[PDB]
Amino acid sequence: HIDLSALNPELVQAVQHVVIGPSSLIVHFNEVIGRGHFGCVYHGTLLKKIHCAVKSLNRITDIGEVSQFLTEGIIMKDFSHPNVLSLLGICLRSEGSPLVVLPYMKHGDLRNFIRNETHNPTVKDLIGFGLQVAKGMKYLASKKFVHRDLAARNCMLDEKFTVKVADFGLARDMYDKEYYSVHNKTGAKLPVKWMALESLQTQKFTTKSDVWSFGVLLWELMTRGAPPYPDVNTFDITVYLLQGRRLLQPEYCPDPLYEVMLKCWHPKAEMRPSFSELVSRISAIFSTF
Ligand SMILES: Oc1ccc(Cc2nnc3ncc(-c4ccc(F)cc4)nn23)cc1
Repeated sequence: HIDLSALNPELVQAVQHVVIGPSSLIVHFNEVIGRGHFGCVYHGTLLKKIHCAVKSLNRITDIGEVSQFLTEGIIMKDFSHPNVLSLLGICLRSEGSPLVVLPYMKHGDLRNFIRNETHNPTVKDLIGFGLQVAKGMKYLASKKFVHRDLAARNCMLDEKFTVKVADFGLARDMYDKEYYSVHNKTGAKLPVKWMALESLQTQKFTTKSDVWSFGVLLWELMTRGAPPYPDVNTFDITVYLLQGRRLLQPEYCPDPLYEVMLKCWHPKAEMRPSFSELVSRISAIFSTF
């Protein structure tokens, strides 16, 4: 039961650029297609009927938290790129927290897609998906947007098998609680096994730390969704990385692609490739297939 007048008017104006009237939106609350800490995601239809994904924020009840979440995420409306998840709009209403309306992703998240045994994506398919992610991240980096939670679970696949970098902006949540731990300097639930060494040490995130995460995502792709560092406790991830240890080469990962992964995990952030370079390198590797 959130009230508009309470929010900063500058934020209200920004939100009203993308507002969706309740009469234009039908939500199927019995059809859950995602689960987050802030609320579930439901099959919806946006009116001419469009199939969409409706992210609930009903678990966020405080106006100060709603304001902070909207403030941090609204920039999503200014992004436009085929490999970046877009915002369809925000449904405000007299009862309940704002609903975030997102495009429906027919093939769900990339991790479950590649783990599905009937799919059996080839090495070529998987490098192609990785290339798509790199292009989306190249775009976000060019907007100086730091993702902070890039991972295979957080990329979606639409009906044409276009990969959308996701779980950012107004879509931000923890959609698989298993892979977030408070065993870190911030005390907050963080994806510690996707995080760059310097982020674990200094609590700071940059595009270069997104690059580290992208390296882990490539490793997830080549292993068809195996969990990283299964034998490393969340207590030990920092010292593991300090010792110079890294994820091992996956059986079906091409040597040059593993070289790419290792570059992404260089201890010196400035030594790691840009997403622009990653697109060029992965494109070349992809093309040999
Ligand atoms: O068809 C859709 C379904 C959910 C959304 C929300 C969203 N935004 N960013 C996201 N990152 C990840 C997931 C997600 C992860 C694991 C899972 F089992 C399920 C989902 N979801 N999501 C968007 C469209």
